Amino acid sequence: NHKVLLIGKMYDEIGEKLLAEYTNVEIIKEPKQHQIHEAIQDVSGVFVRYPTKLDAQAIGLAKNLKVISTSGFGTDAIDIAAATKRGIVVVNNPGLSTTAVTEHTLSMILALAKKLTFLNQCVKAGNYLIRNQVQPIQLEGKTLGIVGLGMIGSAVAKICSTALQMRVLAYDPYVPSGKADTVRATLVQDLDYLLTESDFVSLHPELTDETCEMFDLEAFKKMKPSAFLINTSRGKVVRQPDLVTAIREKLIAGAAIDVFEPEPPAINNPLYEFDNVIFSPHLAGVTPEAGMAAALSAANQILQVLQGEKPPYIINPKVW
Amino acid sequence: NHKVLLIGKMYDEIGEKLLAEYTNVEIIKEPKQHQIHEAIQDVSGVFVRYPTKLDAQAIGLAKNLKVISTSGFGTDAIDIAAATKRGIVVVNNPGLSTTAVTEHTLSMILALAKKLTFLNQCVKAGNYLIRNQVQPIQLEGKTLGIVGLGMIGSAVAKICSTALQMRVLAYDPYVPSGKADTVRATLVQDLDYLLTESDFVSLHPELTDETCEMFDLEAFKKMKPSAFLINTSRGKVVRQPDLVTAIREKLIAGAAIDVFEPEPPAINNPLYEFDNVIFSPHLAGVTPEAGMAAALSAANQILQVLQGEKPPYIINPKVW
Ligand SMILES: NC(=O)c1ccc[n+]([C@@H]2O[C@H](COP(=O)([O-])OP(=O)(O)OC[C@H]3O[C@@H](n4cnc5c(N)ncnc54)[C@H](O)[C@@H]3O)[C@@H](O)[C@H]2O)c1
Ligand SMILES: NC(=O)c1ccc[n+]([C@@H]2O[C@H](COP(=O)([O-])OP(=O)(O)OC[C@H]3O[C@@H](n4cnc5c(N)ncnc54)[C@H](O)[C@@H]3O)[C@@H](O)[C@H]2O)c1
Repeated sequence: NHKVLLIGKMYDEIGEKLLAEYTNVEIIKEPKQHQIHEAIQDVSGVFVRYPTKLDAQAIGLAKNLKVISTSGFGTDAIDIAAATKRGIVVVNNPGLSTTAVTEHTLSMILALAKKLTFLNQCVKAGNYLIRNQVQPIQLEGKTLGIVGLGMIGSAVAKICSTALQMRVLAYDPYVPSGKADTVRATLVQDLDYLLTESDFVSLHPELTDETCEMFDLEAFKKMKPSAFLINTSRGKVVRQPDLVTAIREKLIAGAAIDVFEPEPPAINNPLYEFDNVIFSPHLAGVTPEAGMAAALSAANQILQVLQGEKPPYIINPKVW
Repeated sequence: NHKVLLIGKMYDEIGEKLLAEYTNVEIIKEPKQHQIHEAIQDVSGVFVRYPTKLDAQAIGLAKNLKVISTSGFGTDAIDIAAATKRGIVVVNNPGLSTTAVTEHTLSMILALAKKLTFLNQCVKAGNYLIRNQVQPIQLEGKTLGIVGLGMIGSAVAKICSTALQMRVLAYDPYVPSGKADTVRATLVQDLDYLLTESDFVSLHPELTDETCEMFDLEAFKKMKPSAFLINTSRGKVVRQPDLVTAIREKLIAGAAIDVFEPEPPAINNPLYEFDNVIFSPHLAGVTPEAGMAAALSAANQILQVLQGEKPPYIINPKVW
């Protein structure tokens, strides 16, 4: 008897089939606003594919709505205030993609070190002789600076220190030094030391008021001119105009970016111009395996709310 | 009193400085044939930067020449027959870049799995919404097929099986099964099984009559349509027209190529057209660290011959 609207497909169809066994499911892909308005009127649950926005108008039209689930961690595209006003439960699906982001981070570190995209373009252009001018970087013995020694930061640190034989430094004010020792990294309390020491800086912190735009022009100035920045965390950790300046003025050597501010990025983003910046469209956490886990978690939590059971990942717990 | 000619720079200047302390060194970069002819007339030793060719004419003009050293393993660009006729020692510099090629191989496996070059182009073109159509591959649990369980094959196997938690199969007729167990791989005697099982096939064999063009159309037909080929070994291991067919006809999903046949490749190579084939210009073994080791080895062996000491890596030992 309950109806559920998926605003965008889940990252794996198993969550859609789980929902369809217990509710009447409708899926709308890259919808126009009027389609959201018509399809949401009588549904009891809503799923939102990141980074699609769910606004106050649509929530106000959703007369029967009891639960909203995002596809992953981020809830910035949901008008949570409007949902909370109406007593609607908002749920996210976090921490299900550690392995996916760890692998993606490694791919980006290696791609920057081996100058992958540049050398590929040179060969295809007939310039095999570029090998007389540029050489890859050997990762062994170089220093990797990890900002945020959490689930993904620790996993990346462990692979880079042991398999790749890098020297790993980690900055994270909320962790004991023993947590870095576990993954054969060294914890450092001075972010400046991490910046001046690192040949690769990879960002993995939680986004907070403290980490918001912590990577600004002053940070890039302290980094080695030869160093690379990798960001798979959140776009707001980096102040985008300063990264543009830093790349253009050669304060750093390059960057690999999976996350943007804003999300989605505009089509004229000034970073696109630079051949030493490489991009993925917020996919580090979206392998099929991570997608299946997130889709099951989203489907489960919707069904839980509809049956009056408290789900694990409520974002606005005061409505419960 | 001895003069030495470097036909191309070494991969690190330390070898040039070592030579200049004991001999009179001249360096010519991307030289025309007439420059080789003039500079080689009176030199006692010659260094050749891969893949530059040293032909019978130049050797015949080199009246005082006693030793020729390549920059790395490959000697196919040297007219060894002509050198041997004149009693000239030919030396290569092999096995000094295991870590460099291992890292490069990993970079290419990860770049193919994460669809790096394609997703980068999509974002820069304003197509962030490609994330609704393509997803990265999670390496954990996938099968890597290694052809050739030597120094580089073993090192790659070990990282992929342990750090990346892949299932690793290895084909190598000259190795005991215990050598695969050491790196948490399984040795397989049926190359067909490796082909049908593997999601990634990475080539690391010695080039022999047996491995020459072992990766031909029949091999690609047996591979999974979803699988990727990585080749950092030698270009002649793959029959290039068949790889073109295999890519065009979607017998396999993509490839990453560091080595070519012929070397250097022509500017109209038919593989360049395909966006799912990525290239590096024979640089997997050429980091600064590998380059310094090879340059010291080349400089040492030249000086050894000039002082009548047998060098370790003679390619034509019957002249000694
Ligand atoms: N690109 C994607 O698809 C994707 C997927 C999953 C997670 N993420 C993001 O990646 C990042 C890491 O994820 P996680 O699961 O490891 O989170 P986590 O909660 O396990 O760890 C985050 C770390 O950030 C640390 N931190 C907090 N403040 C800090 C500060 N001022 N300086 C340095 N570190 C600080 C915390 O102490 C914690 O250890 C998060 O921003 C997460 O939202 C991105
Ligand atoms: N791209 C570069 O810059 C670069 C640099 C160094 C080496 N290489 C090449 O990489 C490859 C691996 O180098 P390595 O140092 O590990 O060599 P290696 O001699 O240590 O191992 C080569 C392996 O090939 C195996 N092999 C022989 N015949 C085989 C067959 N029919 N099928 C499967 N395996 C077979 C041998 O048994 C051996 O174990 C070689 O071709 C080498 O010349 C390339």
